[PDB]
Amino acid sequence: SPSLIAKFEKTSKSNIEGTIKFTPANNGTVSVSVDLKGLPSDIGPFPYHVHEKPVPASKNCSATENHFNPYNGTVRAATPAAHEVGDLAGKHGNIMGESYKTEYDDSYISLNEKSRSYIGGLSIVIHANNGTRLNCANITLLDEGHGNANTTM
Repeated sequence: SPSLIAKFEKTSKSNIEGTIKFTPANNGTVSVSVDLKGLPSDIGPFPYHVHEKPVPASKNCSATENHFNPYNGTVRAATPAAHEVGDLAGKHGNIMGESYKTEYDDSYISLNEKSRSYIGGLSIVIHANNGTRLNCANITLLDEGHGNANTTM
């Protein structure tokens, strides 16, 4: 299953830029690497989630609809597995600060296209602490080249 990436860009709407990368890991989990700057810290900390629809060409973060929650889960929970699949921040911590870099494994999202919990083609939205949507990015393929006879450049 191929690696994915969400690339955040700076616009008049938001100074948030950087990447969230998804790579398949050892324990049948997905390794998530967050590298962001330009955050408006004073209205944080910043919840972030996989949302159910793509970011349209307009860059309207509202158009991504709700959290990707195919397995009906809870907002706050005792165990990470009880959180919504797309609820990255709930399981792993909100983004904090003006710059934020972190790495963790998520056991719930999937890189396998044939999987229900597949997050390819969806979106990530970063929210202010009050829920306001600040910036968003589509989750797209990282590597250019695939197949068992191919290499990637």
